Amino acid sequence: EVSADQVATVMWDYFSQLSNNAKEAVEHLQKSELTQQLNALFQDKLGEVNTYAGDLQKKLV
Amino acid sequence: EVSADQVATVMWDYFSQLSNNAKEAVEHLQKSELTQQLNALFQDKLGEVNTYAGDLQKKLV
Amino acid sequence: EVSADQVATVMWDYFSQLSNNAKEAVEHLQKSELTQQLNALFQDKLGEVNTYAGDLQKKLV
Amino acid sequence: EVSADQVATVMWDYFSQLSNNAKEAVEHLQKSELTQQLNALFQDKLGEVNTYAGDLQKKLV
Amino acid sequence: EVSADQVATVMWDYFSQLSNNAKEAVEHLQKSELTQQLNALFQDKLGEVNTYAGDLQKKLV
Amino acid sequence: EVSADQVATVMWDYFSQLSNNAKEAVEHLQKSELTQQLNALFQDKLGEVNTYAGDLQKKLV
Amino acid sequence: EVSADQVATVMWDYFSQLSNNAKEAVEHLQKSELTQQLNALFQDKLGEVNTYAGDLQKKLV
Amino acid sequence: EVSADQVATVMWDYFSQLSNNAKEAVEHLQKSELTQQLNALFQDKLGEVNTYAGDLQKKLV
Amino acid sequence: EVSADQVATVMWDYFSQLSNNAKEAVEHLQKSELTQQLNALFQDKLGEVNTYAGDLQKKLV
Amino acid sequence: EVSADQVATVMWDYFSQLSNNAKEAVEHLQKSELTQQLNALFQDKLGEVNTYAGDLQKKLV
Repeated sequence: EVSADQVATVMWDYFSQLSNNAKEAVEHLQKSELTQQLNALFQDKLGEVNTYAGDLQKKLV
Repeated sequence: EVSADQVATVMWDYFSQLSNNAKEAVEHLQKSELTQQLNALFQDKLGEVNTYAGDLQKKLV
Repeated sequence: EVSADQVATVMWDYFSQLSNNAKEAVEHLQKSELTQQLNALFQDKLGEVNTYAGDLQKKLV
Repeated sequence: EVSADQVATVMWDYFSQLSNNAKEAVEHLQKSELTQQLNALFQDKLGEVNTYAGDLQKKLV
Repeated sequence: EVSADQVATVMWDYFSQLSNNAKEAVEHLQKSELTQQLNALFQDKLGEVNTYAGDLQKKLV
Repeated sequence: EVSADQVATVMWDYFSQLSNNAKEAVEHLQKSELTQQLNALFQDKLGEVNTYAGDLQKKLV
Repeated sequence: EVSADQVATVMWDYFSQLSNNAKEAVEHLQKSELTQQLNALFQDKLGEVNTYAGDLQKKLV
Repeated sequence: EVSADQVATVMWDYFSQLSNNAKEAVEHLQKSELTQQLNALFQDKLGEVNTYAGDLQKKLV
Repeated sequence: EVSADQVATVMWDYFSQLSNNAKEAVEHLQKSELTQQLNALFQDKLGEVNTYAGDLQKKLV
Repeated sequence: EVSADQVATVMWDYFSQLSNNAKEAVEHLQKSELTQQLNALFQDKLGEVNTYAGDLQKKLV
């Protein structure tokens, strides 16, 4: 049992009442009740975005 | 059992009341009730996006 | 058992009340009830997008 | 058992109340009830898109 | 049992009443009731973003 | 056991998924599910009304 | 056991998913689920009304 | 046991998911779930009303 | 046991998820769940009203 | 046991999730949950009212 991964995650303008953003994540529900109402109204974000990356991932052996 | 992956994930303007963004993610539900209402209304984002990447992934042996 | 993949995932303007964005993801439901209503109304995003990538994936042996 | 794939996935303007975007993804449902209503109304996105890629995938032995 | 991963996570404009942003995260619910109302209204953030990264991840053997 | 009533019922612009408009009305439900969606949309009725009644009810002995 | 009533009921612009408009009305529910969504949207009725009644009720002995 | 009443009921612009508009009305619920969402939106009724009644009720012996 | 009443009820712009508008009304609930959301939004009624009544009630012996 | 009352009830702009508008009204609840959200928003009614009544009640012997 071994795990060595080059995991890269990017999330812009993300909306999720339930999520799992990491490995071996567990979300057990039993007889529960959730609800969302009028979330994120009248939003004006990320007018301009500039990113400079040489390269996301590498592997040299 | 070995795992060595070059996983790259990008999500822009993502909407999901339920998701799993990482490996071995578990979401067990039992007799539960969820609901979404009028989420993300009147939004104006990401007017302009610029990205510069040399290359996403590599593997040299 | 070995896994070494060059997985690249891109999602722009994604909408999914239920999804699995990573490997070995499990979503078990039992007698549950979900619902979505009027989500993502009046949206104006990603007016302009520019991307520069040398190359997504490589493999040198 | 070995897996080494150059998987590349791109999704623009994606809509799916249920999906599986990664390998070995499992979505088990039992006596559940889902529903979607008036999702993604009045949207104006991706006015212009420009992409520059040298090449998506490669394999040198 | 060994784990050595180059995990990188970025989340801009994230909204999630329930989430798991780290590995082996557990969220057990039993006969509970949650709810969200009019969260994040009239927001104007991230007018301009500039990022400079040489490269996200590396691995030299 | 006797019943002699002067009953008059008027219903204009009435909306009711479940109702009982007459005496000794019985409506038994068991493990049943009902739903109403997007009913009576875009209606324009009863623009003008003119009613002439001498009198609704009387009782002379 | 006797009943002789001068009953008059008027309902204009009435909205009720569950109602009882007559005597000895019974509405029994058991493990049942009901729901109403987006009903009576965009309506314009009863612009003008003119009613002429001598009198609603009387009782002469 | 006798009943002789001069009952008059007027309801204009009435909204009630659960009601009882007549005598000896019974509404029994057991493990039942009800809900109302986005009902009676964008309405414009009863612009002008003109009522002429000699008198509602009387009793002469 | 006798009942002879001059009962007059007027309800303009009435909102009530649960009500009892008539005598001997019974509303029994057991392990039941009710909810109301976004009801009666954007309404404009009863702009002008003109009522002419000689008198509501009388009793002559 | 006798009852002969001159009862007159007027309710303009009435809001009540739970009410009893008639005599001997019973409303029994057991392990039940009720809720009201965002009801009667953006309303404009009863702009002008003109009522002419000779007199509400009388009693002549």
